[PDB]
Amino acid sequence: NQIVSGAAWTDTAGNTIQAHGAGILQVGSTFYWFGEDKSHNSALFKAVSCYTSSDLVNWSRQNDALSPIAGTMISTSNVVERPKVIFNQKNSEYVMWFHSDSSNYGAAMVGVATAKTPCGPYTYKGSFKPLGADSRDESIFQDDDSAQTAYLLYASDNNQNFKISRLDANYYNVTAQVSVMNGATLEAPGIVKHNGEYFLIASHTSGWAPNPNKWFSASSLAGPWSAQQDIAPSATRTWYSQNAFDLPLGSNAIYMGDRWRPSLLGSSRYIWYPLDFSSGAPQIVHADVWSVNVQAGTYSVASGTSYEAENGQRGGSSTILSGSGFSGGKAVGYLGHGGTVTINNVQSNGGSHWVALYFANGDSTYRNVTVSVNGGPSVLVDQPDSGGGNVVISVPVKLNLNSGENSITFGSGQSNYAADLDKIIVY
Ligand SMILES: *[C@@H]1O[C@H](CO)[C@@H](O[C@@H]2O[C@H](CO)[C@@H](O)[C@H](O)[C@H]2NC(C)=O)[C@H](O)[C@H]1NC(C)=O
Ligand SMILES: *[C@@H]1O[C@H](CO)[C@@H](O)[C@H](O)[C@H]1NC(C)=O
Ligand SMILES: *[C@@H]1O[C@H](CO)[C@@H](O)[C@H](O)[C@H]1NC(C)=O
Ligand SMILES: OC[C@H]1O[C@@H](O)[C@H](O)[C@@H](O)[C@H]1O
Ligand SMILES: OC[C@H]1O[C@H](O)[C@H](O)[C@@H](O)[C@H]1O
Ligand SMILES: [Ca+2]
Repeated sequence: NQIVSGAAWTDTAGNTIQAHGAGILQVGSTFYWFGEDKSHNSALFKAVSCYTSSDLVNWSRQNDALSPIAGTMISTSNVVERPKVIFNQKNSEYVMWFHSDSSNYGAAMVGVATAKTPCGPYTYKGSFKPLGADSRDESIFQDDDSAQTAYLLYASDNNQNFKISRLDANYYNVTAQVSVMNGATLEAPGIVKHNGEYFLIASHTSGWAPNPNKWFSASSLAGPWSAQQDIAPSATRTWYSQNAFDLPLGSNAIYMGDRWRPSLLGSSRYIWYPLDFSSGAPQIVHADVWSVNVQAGTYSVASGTSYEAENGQRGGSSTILSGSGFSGGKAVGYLGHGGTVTINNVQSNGGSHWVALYFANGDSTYRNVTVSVNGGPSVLVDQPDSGGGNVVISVPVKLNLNSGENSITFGSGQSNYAADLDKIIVY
């Protein structure tokens, strides 16, 4: 089973996974994924969900880890974001931290809850401002010293100043500032310790819109920290995502991000990629389809076959576009609204296959494209805004192919313009 960024992910019961703003905890060889339940299409608090898996693909929904409490700061009128859980060895206790806020983000607190088992349910113990100052986007990092010292990483002072501060021995309170990046406008933080060095991954502040996420490193959490560098090509806006959790994996890591859909928040998707450290620093591997070997601490990227859209057969009013951002320097434009392209001679062993559509969409809103395989009934594929007419991203579609040769037609029947199609990759 494969990790396929941007698809609609469902749990073992077949229900949409609702765990945005991910926090991960490993117990044994089980991964616990905590997140925000947005099934109600709202930024206000419904639950902190809890899912488990052995392989980072096949997730079983457990009891919710945190439920709202009326008349408190975790009421259903309030905001609970970006939950994180670490285990406290001294107390044999799981401690959850989260961003605790009002609906207009004017309160800027953390909240804390505890449990004796990983999915809890957890008992909320209150919300507070760390050292009396704002905390909005946050994460928690647990170091590998004998004391397992933990730290809050947080956007402070109306998001302008990024802070790292040490937690007490219970992981209940922030008690000393460790470093601050004044004017850094960083949010969505996480830290992975790799080769003895601390690596901070963070986004800048653009609300729900994605932006180029950055890495910084230091030999001490007190700094000095290096200046920001990109984890992905800047035009792609972190391949249309925002950092949520950075999970170590052998000699590398896994980038776990959210693709926020602010007009329909429960349909926000999950963008998980290998975070390769072979250059000495974290770089996203743009892997449409990949898997993890947990015991070996490795990842494997699926190989596919590319087909350029411009080499297909156009029908109707579609055109050939030229641009440096496209594979082959070309793409097919004016798709939909009477224009089609058919990609022929797609060889396959048949059955269900992931097919990545590489496209550009310069609008600020989603487009979509109809897809028919071998003349079968049409499906509709969402095409998010890509960041520019010359900026290509990819979305996955799990198509049923025939054993042998296949033809795939794009854009038939739809009155709206689809995105511009650069190529497809058949896995
Ligand atoms: C497929 O994409 C089209 C746009 O290419 C969507 O049509 C837009 O729908 C919104 C409503 O969310 C309207 O406000 C816009 O005026 C429409 N734009 C155009 C150009 O028609 C359509 O909703 C998408 N289909 C699905 C199922 O999401
Ligand atoms: C998915 O997880 C469930 C629960 O542990 C397990 O019973 C099932 O076999 C898993 N599916 C696959 C394909 O391994
Ligand atoms: C948390 O630590 C700060 C800094 O020492 C202190 O001012 C505050 O009173 C502490 N909070 C609690 C609940 O002990
Ligand atoms: O207005 C519709 C047009 O939008 C452009 O962004 C696109 O490059 C064209 O191929 C066509 O779809
Ligand atoms: O404010 C809306 C939204 O803004 C950013 O995307 C933050 O990283 C999210 O956690 C959320 O707070
Ligand atoms: Ca192309």
